[PDB]
Amino acid sequence: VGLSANQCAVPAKDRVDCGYPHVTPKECNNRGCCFDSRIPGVPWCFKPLQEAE
Ligand SMILES: CC(=O)N[C@H]1[C@@H](O[C@@H]2[C@H](O)[C@@H](O)[C@H](O)O[C@@H]2CO)O[C@H](CO)[C@@H](O)[C@@H]1O
Repeated sequence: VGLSANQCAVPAKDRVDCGYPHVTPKECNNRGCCFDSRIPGVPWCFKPLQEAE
């Protein structure tokens, strides 16, 4: 698995959108991003935490 659980534990308020409305989980995965639909009204597809570039 590429992204770890800890990389995707991003508080809702800090999430940076990596997708767009109605983006699918697979599209999100294919961008190297985190998917979470549990919390409404915040990005469901968001950038992971990782070491900086
Ligand atoms: C209000 C908000 O931040 N919306 C996000 C979020 O949208 C989800 C989903 O993709 C939509 O189809 C649905 O209608 O609303 C969801 C949120 O409740 O996530 C997407 C993807 O990250 C963002 O582009 C939206 O801006």
